[PDB]
Amino acid sequence: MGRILFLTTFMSKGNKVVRYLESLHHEVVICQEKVHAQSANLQEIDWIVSYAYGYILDKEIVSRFRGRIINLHPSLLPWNKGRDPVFWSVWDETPKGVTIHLIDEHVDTGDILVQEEIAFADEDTLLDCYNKANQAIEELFIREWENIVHGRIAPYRQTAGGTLHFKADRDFYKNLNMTTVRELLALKRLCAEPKRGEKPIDKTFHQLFEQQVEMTPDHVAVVDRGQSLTYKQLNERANQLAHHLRGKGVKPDDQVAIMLDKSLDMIVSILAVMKAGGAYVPIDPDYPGERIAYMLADSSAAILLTNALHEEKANGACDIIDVHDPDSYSENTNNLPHVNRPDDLVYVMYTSGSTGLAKGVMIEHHNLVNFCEWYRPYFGVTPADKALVYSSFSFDGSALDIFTHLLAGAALHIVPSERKYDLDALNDYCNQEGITISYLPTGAAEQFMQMDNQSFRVVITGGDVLKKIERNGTYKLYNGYGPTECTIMVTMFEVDKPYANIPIGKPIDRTRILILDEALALQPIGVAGELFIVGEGLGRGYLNRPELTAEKFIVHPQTGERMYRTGDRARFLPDGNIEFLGRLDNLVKIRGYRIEPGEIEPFLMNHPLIELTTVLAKEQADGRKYLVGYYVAPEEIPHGELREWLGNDLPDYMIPTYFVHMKAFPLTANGKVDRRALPDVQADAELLGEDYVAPTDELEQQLAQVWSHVLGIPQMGIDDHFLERGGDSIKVMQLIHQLKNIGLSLRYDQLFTHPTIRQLKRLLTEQKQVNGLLEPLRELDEQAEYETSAVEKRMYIIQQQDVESIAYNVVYTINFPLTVDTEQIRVALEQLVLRHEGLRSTYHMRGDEIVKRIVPRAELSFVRQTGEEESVQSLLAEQIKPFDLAKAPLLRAGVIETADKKVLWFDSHHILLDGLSKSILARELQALLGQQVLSPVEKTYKSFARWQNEWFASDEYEQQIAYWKTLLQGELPAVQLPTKKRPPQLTFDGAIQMYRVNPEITRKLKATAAKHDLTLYMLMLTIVSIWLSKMNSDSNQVILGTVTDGRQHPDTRELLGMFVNTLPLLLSIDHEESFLHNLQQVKAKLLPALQNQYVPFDKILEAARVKREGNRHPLFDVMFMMQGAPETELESNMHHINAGISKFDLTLEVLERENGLNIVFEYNTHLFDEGMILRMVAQFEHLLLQAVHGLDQQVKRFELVTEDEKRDLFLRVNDTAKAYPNKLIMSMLEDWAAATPDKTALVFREQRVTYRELNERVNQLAHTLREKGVQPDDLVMLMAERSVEMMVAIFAVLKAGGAYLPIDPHSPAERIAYIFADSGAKLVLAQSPFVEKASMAEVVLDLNSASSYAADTSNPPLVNQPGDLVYVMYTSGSTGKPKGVMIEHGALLNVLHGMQDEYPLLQDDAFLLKTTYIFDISVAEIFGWVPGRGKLVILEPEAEKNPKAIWQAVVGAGITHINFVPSMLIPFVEYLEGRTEANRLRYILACGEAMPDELVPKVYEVLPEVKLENIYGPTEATIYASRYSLAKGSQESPVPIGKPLPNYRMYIINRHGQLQPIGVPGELCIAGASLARGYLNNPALTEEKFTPHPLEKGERIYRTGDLARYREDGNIEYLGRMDHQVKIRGYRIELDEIRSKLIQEETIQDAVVVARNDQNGQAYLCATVGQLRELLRRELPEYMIPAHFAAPRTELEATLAHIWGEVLGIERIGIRDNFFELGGDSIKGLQIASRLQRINWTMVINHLFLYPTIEQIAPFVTSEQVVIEAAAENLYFQ
Ligand SMILES: *P(=O)(=O)O[C]C([C])([C])[C]([O])C(=O)[N][C][C]C(=O)[N][C][C][N]C(=O)[C]([N][C]=O)[C]([C])[C]
Ligand SMILES: *P(=O)(O)OCC(C)(C)[C@@H](O)C(=O)NCCC(=O)NCCNC(=O)CN
Ligand SMILES: [Mn+2]
Repeated sequence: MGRILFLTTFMSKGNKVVRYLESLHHEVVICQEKVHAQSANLQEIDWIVSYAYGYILDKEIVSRFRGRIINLHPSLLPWNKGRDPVFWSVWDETPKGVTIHLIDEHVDTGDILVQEEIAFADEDTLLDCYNKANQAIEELFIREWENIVHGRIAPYRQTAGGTLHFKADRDFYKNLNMTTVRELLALKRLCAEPKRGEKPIDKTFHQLFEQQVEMTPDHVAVVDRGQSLTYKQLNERANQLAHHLRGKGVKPDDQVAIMLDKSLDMIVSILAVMKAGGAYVPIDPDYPGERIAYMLADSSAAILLTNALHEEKANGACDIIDVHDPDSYSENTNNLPHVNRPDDLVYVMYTSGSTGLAKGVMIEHHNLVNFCEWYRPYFGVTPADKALVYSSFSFDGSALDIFTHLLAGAALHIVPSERKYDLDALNDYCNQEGITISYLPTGAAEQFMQMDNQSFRVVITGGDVLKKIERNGTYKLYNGYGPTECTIMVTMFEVDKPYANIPIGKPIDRTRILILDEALALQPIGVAGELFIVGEGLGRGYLNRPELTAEKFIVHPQTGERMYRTGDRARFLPDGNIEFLGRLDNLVKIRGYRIEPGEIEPFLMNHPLIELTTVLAKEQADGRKYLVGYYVAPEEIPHGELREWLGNDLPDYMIPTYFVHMKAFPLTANGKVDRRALPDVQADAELLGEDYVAPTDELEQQLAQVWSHVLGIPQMGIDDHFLERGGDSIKVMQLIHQLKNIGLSLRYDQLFTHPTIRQLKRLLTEQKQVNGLLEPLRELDEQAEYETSAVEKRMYIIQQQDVESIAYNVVYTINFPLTVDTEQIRVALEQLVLRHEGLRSTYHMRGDEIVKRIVPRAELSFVRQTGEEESVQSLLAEQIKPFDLAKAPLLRAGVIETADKKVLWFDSHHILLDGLSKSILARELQALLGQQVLSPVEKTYKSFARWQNEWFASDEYEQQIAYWKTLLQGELPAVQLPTKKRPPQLTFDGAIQMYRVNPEITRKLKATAAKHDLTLYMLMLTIVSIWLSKMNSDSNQVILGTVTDGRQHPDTRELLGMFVNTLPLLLSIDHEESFLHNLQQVKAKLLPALQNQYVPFDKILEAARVKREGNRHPLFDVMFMMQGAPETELESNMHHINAGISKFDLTLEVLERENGLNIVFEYNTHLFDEGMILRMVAQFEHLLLQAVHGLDQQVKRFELVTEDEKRDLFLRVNDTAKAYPNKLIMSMLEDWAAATPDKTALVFREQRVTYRELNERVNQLAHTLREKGVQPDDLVMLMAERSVEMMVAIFAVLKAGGAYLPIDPHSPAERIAYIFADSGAKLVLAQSPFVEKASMAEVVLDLNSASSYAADTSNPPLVNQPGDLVYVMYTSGSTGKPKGVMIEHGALLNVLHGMQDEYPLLQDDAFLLKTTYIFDISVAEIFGWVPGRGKLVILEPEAEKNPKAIWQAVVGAGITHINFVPSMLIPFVEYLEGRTEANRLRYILACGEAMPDELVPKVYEVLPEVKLENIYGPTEATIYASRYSLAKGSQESPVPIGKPLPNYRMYIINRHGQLQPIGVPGELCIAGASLARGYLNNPALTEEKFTPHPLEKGERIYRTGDLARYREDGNIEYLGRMDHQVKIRGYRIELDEIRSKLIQEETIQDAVVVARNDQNGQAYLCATVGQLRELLRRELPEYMIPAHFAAPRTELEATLAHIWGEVLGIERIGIRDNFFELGGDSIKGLQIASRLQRINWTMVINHLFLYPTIEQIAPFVTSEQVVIEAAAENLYFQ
């Protein structure tokens, strides 16, 4: 051992590594600060271990301790060196691992000592990756430190490569810590920089225009009125005016104004200014003369291009150049010399309508060129197109209208104001001129979609929010987005389908869009933020407004990129598109809620009568705002109709107050909807709506005020619906309590039946005011010890089973900015300690009574630590330590400070912190952190315990206990979730998965619930119940637990304590009824339970007398909780932490956050894994969406499996197609014989038959059979034992044309007569001893008489097609008389070809004929040698029962393929153990029954080099269907039947015909090529069993009647027949599991495991009885025990027997009696241990679950050694 200097800056001081070093007995000196070269911490040090050291060691230290400085870097070096390594391992897609290396004089460039490869998942968050990485580096240390310190590890140098990263290189990706890996990479692809851009723009516009004028000189360029201009005519006239302009003084970047109207001269003037060198400044001639003067002066334009009509509007302010004066045009018609550069200004357009007078946005040439060069190839603009110059030339819409199409050879058509506003006449012009492409603003576009157009192929829109996609035309609709500051548009979207929010699209050429937060950091995909524009569209800025330009055009502080601040909110969608979410300022507050009014219009337009809609948010002088819904419809729509229409998907405040009908929306002069021309509502006054009905009496007013107080709404109406206007379950109780003060008693259920004030009055009008309904909580007087509540006693008892358990520790974190004072937070928390007695309460035990003791003051543990992002979790994990309930405060806190945040953490116990208590702690801490004063508390928890303990003596309490005792009487339901194998003892290890319901779906969920008089909890509980039922094999009843607030007295809603109560919920799902029906059923069962919600759970269990198993939890195993929305802002930024704990098998908590729902899936990791839960989360989402849209659909019609799961099943199971030769088997033999005539084909006894000899004898009997009247699909029955004649018969039947029907010769005549009839067959090819056995049925031949053969040895002609019958195998199945399965040739061929592909029988191979030919397996032996041209060794009759003989055949005949039904393989392997003969055997193909798991090793030990295979298949799928290859080193838990064969498909379906997902059981169904034609002469049965199904798209499926389940591997597991299913108390019983467990003991070799119906037709499993139960007590659950198959020895056991008999109540207790079998509860163990402690016998309550008997726990209860003598025994006074 030696001294180690542990260097850590961001990790803990007592990490797992330091402790492992201290266990190996090292002295670990820990230094967290910078060490100096000659410090004391450096003396007498033998090793230096570093872990997250945030300093650099001096070069002397590195050299002085060279080879002795070890670092722990959580990265696979050389990759991701430096800082934040795990994140950069994911973002840069580098290899993943951990490295223990040596420290040099640089950053992580040392010789690697040991290195492991970690693996991160796609569904893992970055935080999960941090945790996984930190563990690996700590385990790698524990695993290799001894090899390192002892020099057993040779350092190898770092390989070439790697990345190096520094601190603050991550400041842009800070909001991405809770994002999954695949999502992180998706954002990277979607937002990263490409490859140094495309190509730089090296051209101006006039340059490219002059190149197009040379390409299409004589094409029409512009068309105004009836006259036209060609490209060359336009170019030359512009060139003429440009020579005039340039000579007049136009220089680059100069601003020349144009005040012309839409004409041919406007296009000439625009190109003239450009060719001269300037930028055109469009001034609309109709603008106010002041606006005109402003632009001219702001633009500092010396030259104005106008005419004589608009001349005087300049007031002599510029050099007027008349565009009609000929002297203004020169004689030079040639292209001017170029004086411009791509960075030169091209135009300046003024934008206004808001703050400021008007700002001049300046655009450059490279900006426009980049747009025009993207426009042409994107829309396929050709010289054949015609475009419309629609927008005013003062708006960038005209830039698109003019410049984009000019660069493509198209023709511009000028639009006079005569048609710009008559859009019927515009459609005329377009249709009669062939206008193919144009840009129409949103409002004008939505009013052009009604016109009937045939000319347009592409119509682009944008400007406002597009809602309408239905149009009377054949043109494509495109939606664009872009500010004027960038060029025209930056994103485009093709509207392909209806959308609620039509995306604005994807960025264009050389343009990138980022969604950033307030700190200018990258938001994750789907998270909203401000849109930022990067690329070649961004212009210079604003004219003479440098402040606003620096404000909106910012260079990013981190990415170093110029970006434009849009001020618009948007989010990226997963497809790569962006969607506009509104302006970051245009949110109004309604009823106290900030909303976007544009989120309402889409729902209103979905009304079948509304075509156009617009929602405005006007206000009154009082200040409050109201929403007005303007709509265009054929006629007016009733107000209540629009209110109801929106009530299906929207909340009350998002429903507009008033609606206004319009015939046509007024449009501004630029194609937008004139919002300020929309009629203002007359009744703005104060009209609380047309729905407002004022209270008409004193009670309606009294109720309306109480409703106002509880709901927060002013002036309620007598028709307002409680649940529709914010009503919650908590608010219902608040209404009830506020009514008790009035004197009126209302029941919880009566509110849901009277949800308006109108109805409530009728309920309460006859009541009389009764005083005393609400009695104050009496403040207890001072005592030494106080009373504890029922929950506090429970929680105490829980923490006593494992005194070191953290399963009920409550850990929350809040991330504060670094500007918060850490000590201020601690001071506030120390104020919260004295403010609440719970934070100073301790719990002790007085005899057998748990009591509370209040302490006047307690000191808080406030640990300050420094850490990094990838270490915060690790630091916090080492701080969750067990709590001693006798010590206060029961809360520990601390602040972890990083370089970007201060993370406050606090850890409490459930005994004090519950749901509401957390919300009060939030609000109070937030108020204290704001230095706000708090009114001192008024009540205390210790008083509520007194009141409630007295209520337990009331009559109401007994009334409620009786409810639960009858509710949970009788056999309760059993919810068998598709879990992993349940561990014997209960485990609490867990993880969490999270599912987010978006705000849109959340809104539809709540609106749906309120509309049908339900709460969101009721609606969620129903979906959860259906979800559980569909996993419990579509059970009709389900059971689960829930949690209530538990605040009985209304005075306890401000206290800090444990109030919540756990309730058992027994609900029912009717799959034959609708979702709406089931919703009411759940409520009809929830409300009675909430009426008896104040009985403690332990008493409910006792009233129900619930049996205690060990694999499951008491009454339920799945828990569903729900929390409301956060009350404060601190509560919304609190984060609950799971320490890897799952109190139940599965817990679902719904949390309302961010206007959506965060659903947590806490699960036991021993029962579910990462993949399983992910499947269940997607199934819940699938059911939720199906339900919220299928309110009236039957629940059976909701499918649990998902489409992704269906595709996954297909590949892993049912992708089995293979092309197989259609040559029949009877031909194959005759072909083989012709080529190998003298090769061995059959071997019987010691005689051999060759292919030629076989074939020839076959041919003879065939020629005989042919003239006997044998044609295709004829049946001739066989009566023969194993011989060569049976083989000749079969093949001859097939050559003649018929099908062969094997009948056992030794079958009773009763049977034969049956098949003789059912088949209706005539020929009976029988052997000599059985010719008369046919009783001369019809024509009976003799296979042994040569008369029944013929002379012709030539191959009979082919007379069969691949669809003809080849054989008919009767079934004689259970509960049935023999039925004839008809198998065709191509069916048999497929199995033979597929089995050969798997187990090929080649020429040098052989099969053994040992299966009786009345079983289909024999067919695989009869024909399995033909494909590969092998041979068949016919075993002697009745030798299948002699393993001696079977073995001999394998040895002497070199057999490779053999079939063995299980139970006949065991006698075979019991013979081969004491044997050593050589073998050629290759495959043991097993089928017929389930393979015992013990058989697999038994086989591979007597026959190594063999390949054991388990194969399954019903007779109706020819022979086989699925197979599973077993391996030597394997221990399959049920031994699966496997995956289907080639061209086979297997489906597991439920009782309603739906594909079951993995784990969920159902009926196995076969489909594919090798299916039976049907049952012979039983078309009834053929219809019930061979049914068409949508899975096979009308093709048939065979219902096997076998229960089966899919496996994560994909292999199907056999679960038995659907009938003959054994269930104890609703749980399925697998008799093999109990047999397997009853066999591994040497004493037992014979294991009988079966069920007997007993007493009232009830069933019970039958097979040392209590010892046998003990052997099965472990491993097996108490529903799987066979119902049918006093001696204390030391003082301790006598003492234990006495104490047990008192607590358990069993007068007679034995040392071998099971605690839980005698009534052992968790309550009992505490009593037993406490009575033992009082007599100095220390016993652990946990031990009672591991050692449940007296003698088993006897050596574990220790004595408390007492000291009898004192230090002072004799005293002498002096
Ligand atoms: P209605 O809306 O149909 O009401 C149904 C309920 C859910 C029964 C309602 O009445 C109710 O009681 N809501 C509050 C229940 C509650 O307290 N939920 C949170 C419970 N969880 C905890 O107390 C702990 N862990 C996580 O929350 C705690 C340590 C924070
Ligand atoms: P014992 O074998 O441990 O069981 C008997 C008890 C009644 C003591 C035990 O089952 C019990 O306490 N059940 C109720 C506790 C419970 O289900 N949840 C705890 C309450 N807190 C939460 O559920 C999380 N918010
Ligand atoms: Mn490092």
